[PDB]
Amino acid sequence: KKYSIGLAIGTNSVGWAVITDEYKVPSKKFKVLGNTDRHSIKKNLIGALLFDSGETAEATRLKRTARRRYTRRKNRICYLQEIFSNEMAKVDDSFFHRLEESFLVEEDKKHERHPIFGNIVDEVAYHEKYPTIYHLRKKLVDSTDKADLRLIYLALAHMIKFRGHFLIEGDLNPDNSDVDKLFIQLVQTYNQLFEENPINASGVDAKAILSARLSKSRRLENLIAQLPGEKKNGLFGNLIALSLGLTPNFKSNFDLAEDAKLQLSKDTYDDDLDNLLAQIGDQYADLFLAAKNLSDAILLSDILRVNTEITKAPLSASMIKRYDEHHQDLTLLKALVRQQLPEKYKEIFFDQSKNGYAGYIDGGASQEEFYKFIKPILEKMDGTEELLVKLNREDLLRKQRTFDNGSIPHQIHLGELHAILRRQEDFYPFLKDNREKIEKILTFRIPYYVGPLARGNSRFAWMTRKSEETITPWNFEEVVDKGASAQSFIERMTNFDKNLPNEKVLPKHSLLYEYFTVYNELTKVKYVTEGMRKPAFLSGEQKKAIVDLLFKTNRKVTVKQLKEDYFKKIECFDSVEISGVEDRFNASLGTYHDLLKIIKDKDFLDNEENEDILEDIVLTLTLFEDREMIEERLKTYAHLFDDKVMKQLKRRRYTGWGRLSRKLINGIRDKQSGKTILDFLKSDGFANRNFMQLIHDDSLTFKEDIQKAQVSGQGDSLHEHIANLAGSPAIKKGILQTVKVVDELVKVMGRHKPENIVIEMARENQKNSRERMKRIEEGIKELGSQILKEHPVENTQLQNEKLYLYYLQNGRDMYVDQELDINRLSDYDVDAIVPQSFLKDDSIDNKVLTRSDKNRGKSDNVPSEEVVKKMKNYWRQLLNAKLITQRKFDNLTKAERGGLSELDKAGFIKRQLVETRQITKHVAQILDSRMNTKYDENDKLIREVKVITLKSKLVSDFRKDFQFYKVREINNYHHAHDAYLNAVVGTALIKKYPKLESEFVYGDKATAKYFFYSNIMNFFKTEITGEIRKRPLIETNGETGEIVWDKGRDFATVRKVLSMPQVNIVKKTEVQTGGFSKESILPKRNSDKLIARKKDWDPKKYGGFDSPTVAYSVLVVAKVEKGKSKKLKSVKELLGITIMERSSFEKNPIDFLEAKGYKEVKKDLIIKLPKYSLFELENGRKRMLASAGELQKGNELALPSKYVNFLYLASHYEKGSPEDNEQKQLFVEQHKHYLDEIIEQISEFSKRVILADANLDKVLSAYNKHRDKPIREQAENIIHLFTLTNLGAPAAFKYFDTTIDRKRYTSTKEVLDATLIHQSITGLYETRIDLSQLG
RNA sequence: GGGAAUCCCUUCUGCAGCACCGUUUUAGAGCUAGAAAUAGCAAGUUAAAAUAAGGCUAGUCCGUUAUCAACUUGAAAAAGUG
DNA sequence: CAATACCTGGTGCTGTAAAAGTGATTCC
DNA sequence: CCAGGTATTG
Ligand SMILES: [K+]
Ligand SMILES: [K+]
Ligand SMILES: [K+]
Ligand SMILES: [K+]
Ligand SMILES: [K+]
Ligand SMILES: [K+]
Ligand SMILES: [K+]
Ligand SMILES: [K+]
Ligand SMILES: [K+]
Ligand SMILES: [K+]
Ligand SMILES: [K+]
Ligand SMILES: [Mg+2]
Ligand SMILES: [Mg+2]
Repeated sequence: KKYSIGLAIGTNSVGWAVITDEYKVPSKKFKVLGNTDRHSIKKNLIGALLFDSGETAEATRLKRTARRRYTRRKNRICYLQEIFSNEMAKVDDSFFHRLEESFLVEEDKKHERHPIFGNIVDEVAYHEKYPTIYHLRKKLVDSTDKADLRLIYLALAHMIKFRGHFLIEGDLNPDNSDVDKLFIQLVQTYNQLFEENPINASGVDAKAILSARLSKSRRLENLIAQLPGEKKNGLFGNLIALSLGLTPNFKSNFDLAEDAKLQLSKDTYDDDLDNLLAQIGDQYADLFLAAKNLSDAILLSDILRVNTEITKAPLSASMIKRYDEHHQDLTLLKALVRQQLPEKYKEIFFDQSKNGYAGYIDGGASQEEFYKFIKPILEKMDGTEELLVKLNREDLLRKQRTFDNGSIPHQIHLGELHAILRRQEDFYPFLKDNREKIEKILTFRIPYYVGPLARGNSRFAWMTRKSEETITPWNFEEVVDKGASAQSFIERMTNFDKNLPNEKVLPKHSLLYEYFTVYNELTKVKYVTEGMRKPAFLSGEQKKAIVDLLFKTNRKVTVKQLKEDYFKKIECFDSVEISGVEDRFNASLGTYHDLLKIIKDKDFLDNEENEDILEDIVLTLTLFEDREMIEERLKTYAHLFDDKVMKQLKRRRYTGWGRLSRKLINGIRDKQSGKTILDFLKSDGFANRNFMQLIHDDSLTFKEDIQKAQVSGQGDSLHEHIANLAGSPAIKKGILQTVKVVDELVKVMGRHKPENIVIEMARENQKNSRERMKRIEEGIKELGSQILKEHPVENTQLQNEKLYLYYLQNGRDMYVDQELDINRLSDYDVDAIVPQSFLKDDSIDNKVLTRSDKNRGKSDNVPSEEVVKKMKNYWRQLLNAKLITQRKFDNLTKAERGGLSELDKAGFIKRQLVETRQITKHVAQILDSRMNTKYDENDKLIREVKVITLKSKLVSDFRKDFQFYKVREINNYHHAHDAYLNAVVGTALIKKYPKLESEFVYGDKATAKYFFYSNIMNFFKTEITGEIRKRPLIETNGETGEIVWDKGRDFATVRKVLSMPQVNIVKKTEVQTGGFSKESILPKRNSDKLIARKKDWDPKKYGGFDSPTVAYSVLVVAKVEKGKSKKLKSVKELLGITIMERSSFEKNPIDFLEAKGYKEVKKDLIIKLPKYSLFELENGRKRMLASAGELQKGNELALPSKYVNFLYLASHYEKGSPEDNEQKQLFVEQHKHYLDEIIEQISEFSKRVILADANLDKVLSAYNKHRDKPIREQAENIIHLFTLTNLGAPAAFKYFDTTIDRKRYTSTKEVLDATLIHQSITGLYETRIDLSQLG
């Protein structure tokens, strides 16, 4: 008995099928367990497992980190209250107690209900004097009087609890506050560098212009307009643009060779400026640094909108300015509405349901919704011009706690906190003693490289302590080992050397590593001249001279420099042919030039005695990112460099690690030669062996020592191994389910292993609109275009492909240097850069928007050479703006290098057929290592089971060429059918061409391969089309003579298999996990559905949650008290155990159920019912458990194959010859009556199992309404109709314009007397429990 | 076919640190005419506390990912059953 | 108890290594 | 999104 298995691995399904020698699917009698009449059942060995998507860890992590931040914020407040404890007890022994219970109702409060002062007169007086906390904050900063300790605490606590971001290092307001003074100093520096061309900045109000609430470009234009004879693209204009945050290009300003775009926000600016300063001189550095200072001032003026010389609390002053203008404008608006529109006053100022001022303050209306609601009202009335200006500036009737307050740095809150402490420490000695303590409470951050401050009970922590004691913000440096913690943070993420698994890899920017990379590449360079007989390698002396003369003097070494600066200058060659490198060398000594600029001692870098020191420096600059820790580690070399050099070394940092260790590169030595790997790379006679040759040479000891160095740790389990793979967790869930399906199928076949296992993995193509808008915004900003000014776009609109391409191309044609019209996109074309006939790629990375695809050139290749000559520079602009990627740019410019060759097209077709994805190889490896476990006489693996991997295109083309069409919406059988067709096609393919095993089975001329792989699947066809020819009906193997395909009997077999109505569709039952309930904190309500947010917070007084998630239902057979007499009555019902209740219920099910009300619980009759638990009722009607009180549809509609194929062809689902198109069209019109037959089949099914009378009546009326509609559109909407009958949760669907709402099964009473069905993973093994025999 | 280093890119995964809102109950004395529903007006911007119930291991830690038919034997781990 | 219509926490930033999709140089 | 919970109206 021989058989094969076909598998279709998906993100929500695993289709499976068993086939025999004749491509038939067996059928078996399987035993049925339980308490029903049926002892066994007939099963076809084909089916599909269904399961909810496996989720990533991201949402769990985000909630975990947020939980920590809430705990630590509370701890900050606890620290501050602990500092205030004694003196506050002297002042008010219950102040902190009243704060703690502020949330409680007056009934539940143990102290007076007014928090601050404990009586109503003082509380009202306080609010009258300080209507916002910012009034109190500014008063405490400015005043010299002794203040109430409670108000001091409230100000300090408010600053500490909401302390602001930490994006800026160091201290703030260092005379970089004034915009006028820094603009004047920028003019001073510019006029100093350009005496002949000075700027008259007199009368220019730099403060109001630059700090205006306007866009960056508008303010740039406004300032430049105040400077006659200066243009915005000039040098001073570009400096102002850099200060405003734009991306100016200083290339044209200095007649520079290539671009020097500068952005003060980019990570590369520190280098991007120095690089520019290397070309035009270091006397322009003062100018760019003055512009940077101006940028800091403008950023601060965005937040502080008040003069900083009248108060030391400019933030609180700005909030008070918000409050005062809110008050003034509200009084004016009330008066205006009273006078002009008196009927609208109640709706605006009293209706919380409306988005007026009432909904803005009391309702759920946001500032944006309030502005949208009141803008037409202000436009309708008179005297609203200033209010309208404030509205369109987003600065009308503002609150103080708003969404944009994220701009506020923590240094500003710190400045006010420090000022209050300086004020009040003169009266309270404990404030003087604890001033720095409180400041540390606000400023302290747990470093990202330290992680949770755990003590052996967090699987996420890595921190190590210097002493065993509680960590506080004040003892962190003493208790926490920051060096070891940060080193562990990196070393727990980095790989070891795979050749020497106990050795750490080098820093990627290490000098030794870059030497290795350069010599490895350079050792395979060859050159020829005239008198030479053949190309020769470079000798050790030649490579040493090239390194010293070229690589150590240029950051990049081009081939031109190699031919001219070495072969001409040294070897006196006028002509030389180079191989092994193209255009320029890939490897380079970048760190060497970085350190050469920093330390300015070439002899220090070239001295080998300093190698260790330099390696350690680069390690310190790579291993750490905190500048203080870098300085602490570079301390040990302070004697070797000037303090200026030490500071410049501090500022330099690197990221990333190499893939080889120092011991491998320059440590281990060959036994007989005594030379390291790097020694052989520098000089290896005339062989010039590279790294791969060195470690694989049997005449050297490198290979032997690498073999000896290998180890193998603890073997992962199957689940662990699958989890460690690289890929989406969703596909990993399918992979593990696939392995369990294979194990059960093998057990079904009597532990006999299959001949083949054919796997096919679905292409994984699956907020995102936010990423699209971020790309377009940054690309347009880098580009300097005003396309977003002229054409504003909502992020959602970018989901349209043509509009997204339009913005990515800056509103221009990609093939013609013309503007596109945004209202003409329907008339334009989306073109594939490489044609879809070669590369089936429909992503934005292979698509462009053009007026007409004809303008690309010839359709058989890439864009023509003419188009590339026209558009290459515009493409490079788009590439630098990241509006197109590097691969997209290279595919566009491919015509420069010869376009598509015949080898490229052959490779494209091979890629379309042969699967090369790494995750699919890992799945094949897993199955192969589980099936094949024995070795032969030569100690080589015996491959009893061939693991074949196919791409989806093979079976897809097989279905479309032999009319085995699929329609996904009909049912779930197509997953199983795909697995079957995979097994058939895969086995037949390797039977016909056994030499293909290397390509398709796991384990160890261009026109010819193009033709061969284009016609690889022709052996299935009988007639193949000026090349029309026939094939035998019987296809056999050429050498063995074995039959592989009988075109007269095997197609009928495939058709019979797809026609079988019994297919084992199994929905994976799963306990529900995750959030306890909806997160919405609802208002109080007289409902038992509300859930307390805290133990003592009665939701009838405080509100809370509702809508909890049922982890799993439980069948309870017991008795409950009834009536006022509490008489016991027998019941059988479903109790949903929520996620929150699960732990308590499982700890003691009997006591849990008795608490719920049940008495005398039959403990052994408790049935655990997870979601999707399957029940069968009458006439084969099945239901699945959706929760404790709702059901899902549990049946599949096995629509016959003739109707499925008719629906495919009639609906134009997905062509071929026009004669074949005519035959299919004639078939559709000759079988038009299939529409009524399909509707009748849906009706019989629905009346038998769906039981939705109203929806079925609406559907029948809708079908009988649109019978004069075209056949194609009727078929397309019949496709929609199957939502009524689909397995699973009910959903709404549209038939033409008629909308059918979902009929829900809002009761689980009937399943309590039905038959519960427990299914194995394949559904072949069943246990059926008659629940009517319970109770 | 499988694999390695480098160059130019892109994406996915995992982890850590942090900010701004939102919501919720309470506090911010509403007034006048009414015996009452109600009418006329005044007012509104702020704060406290919670932000999974909670847990023991008591840490400035942990609490939403992964994994799960049934039955037999087991505390579980598991294996076994057609 | 059924049927109907509403509801559903969100945004921004910093740091990090790794596999893997794809183009290229050199090799096992 | 999807699809289970909830109150309102029957
Ligand atoms: K889930
Ligand atoms: K009380
Ligand atoms: K001007
Ligand atoms: K609101
Ligand atoms: K190159
Ligand atoms: K670093
Ligand atoms: K020194
Ligand atoms: K789960
Ligand atoms: K109130
Ligand atoms: K199951
Ligand atoms: K990341
Ligand atoms: Mg908590
Ligand atoms: Mg808030």
